[PDB]
Amino acid sequence: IRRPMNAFMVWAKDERKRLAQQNPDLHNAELSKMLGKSWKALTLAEKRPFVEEAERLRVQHMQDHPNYKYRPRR
DNA sequence: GTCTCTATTGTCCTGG
DNA sequence: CCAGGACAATAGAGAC
Repeated sequence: IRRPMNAFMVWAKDERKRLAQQNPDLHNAELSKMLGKSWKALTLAEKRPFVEEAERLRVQHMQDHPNYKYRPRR
């Protein structure tokens, strides 16, 4: 079972694809640095619809898998 | 040609 | 309790 996407991941999910099109040149690491930078520049109001999407997902996740404990490793 | 790393934020879990 | 990890998506770039 894979963890549900947080706000960033949801926004990033598309934006990276976006950034990769406008910049096929740039490596992915760099894409990650840029997404990071412009997330922080995104206002909370701006981020809202994404938080809201990340929640629909978290809820939906809850339905699909009731017995899910997040289990990391070491 | 086939693995591993990369770098980000947010959210959860777990060793002192 | 709390500071430091895990792992969510992602696909091309280096290593061998």
